[PDB]
Amino acid sequence: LQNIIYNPVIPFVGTIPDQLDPGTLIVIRGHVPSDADRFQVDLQNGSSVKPRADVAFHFNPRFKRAGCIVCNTLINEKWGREEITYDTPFKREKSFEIVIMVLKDKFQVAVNGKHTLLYGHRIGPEKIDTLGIYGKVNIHSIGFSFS
Ligand SMILES: OC[C@H]1O[C@@H](O[C@H]2[C@H](O)[C@@H](O)[C@@H](O)O[C@@H]2CO)[C@H](O)[C@@H](O)[C@H]1O
Repeated sequence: LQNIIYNPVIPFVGTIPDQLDPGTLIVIRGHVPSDADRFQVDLQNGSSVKPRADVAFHFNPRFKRAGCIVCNTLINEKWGREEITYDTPFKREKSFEIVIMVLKDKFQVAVNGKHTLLYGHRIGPEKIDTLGIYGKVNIHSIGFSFS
């Protein structure tokens, strides 16, 4: 892996040091605290807060009740149509590895070595230059594999 970041402070907002071309991997290892309600990994067009940076891919594990993962896109401060995955591999008090693979028409995400979901591009992946991680999560490392 390339351009590795260790033990970042959350919230983390960092520049992605190269293009997200097809085959590019974003690898995030961490653990979920016992009191987690939710956390999110956001692939963003910049880091503006006013107006809020568009979020090409919002990947949002939620932990209340049975749990789920919500995915969405934010364009001009409006959320689009949510895509919900009910078969969530995340658990409070457990470590994880998220691998996001960028493909031509979509993202593919695997967690703990098992395929989890797909998310079709709504914003051109060329516009993504920023990785945001927010919420109740502890991140051990972030790494990239650029194609
Ligand atoms: O879609 C991603 C965003 O969801 C927002 O919450 C939604 C909620 O998921 C939905 O069920 C409904 O109640 O509308 C809410 C407001 O749009 C979160 O606030 C936001 O952080 C994103 O996760």
